[PDB]
Amino acid sequence: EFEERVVTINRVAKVVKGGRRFRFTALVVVGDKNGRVGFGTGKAQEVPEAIKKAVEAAKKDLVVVPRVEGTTPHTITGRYGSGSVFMKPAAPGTGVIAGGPVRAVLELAGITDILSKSLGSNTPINMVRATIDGLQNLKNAEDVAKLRGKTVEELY
RNA sequence: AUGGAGAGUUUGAUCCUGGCUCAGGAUGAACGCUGGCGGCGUGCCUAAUACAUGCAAGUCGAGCGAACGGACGAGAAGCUU
Repeated sequence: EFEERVVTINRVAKVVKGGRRFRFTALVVVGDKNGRVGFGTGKAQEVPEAIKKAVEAAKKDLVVVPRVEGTTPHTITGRYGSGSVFMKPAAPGTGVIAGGPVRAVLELAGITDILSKSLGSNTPINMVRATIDGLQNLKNAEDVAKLRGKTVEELY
């Protein structure tokens, strides 16, 4: 189930010699609670198509987040442009404490044991990019030991 | 490594950069208005300004002179026994 989360409504006014438009764009985050997470937007007007074309746009790319279960396996961060996020793994019995673009990809993957020091910008585009571009750069233990050519259980 | 999200703010409309502002805590707090009872702490932060009065360091006859009062036998009676 491609779990939806909206960010905002919008209005854009292109002042010309004539008249300005009433485009109502948006941007959403679409995860699945499995470690296969996307996000999407669209220059739309319809609040359904603000979801629908963007849910279609998020289903242009669901990124593969490797999840050693129970939390996010490492103490990680994010990076895009002028913004950057941060995640520290923690206990399960906490209650998730994060924000708007830093909680979004973190809650639609079912992990719930993390931190959030959302550094960088306040523009949610490159923020939720950094929430995604950091998270896509995650790696597990078993594939890297395959990639390095050691064994999996040799790493502790 | 038990924590680390914030809210706005330069346009006709964006990104950056920037300070600024509030959301949250506390105070020997104090003030406007309010005010049940206990169980509890704290109590001139200013003038180390000036002070009436009370008033706050004494000690021991088992040191020994004194001297006083003075119980203490305490006469004859001062005969008002």
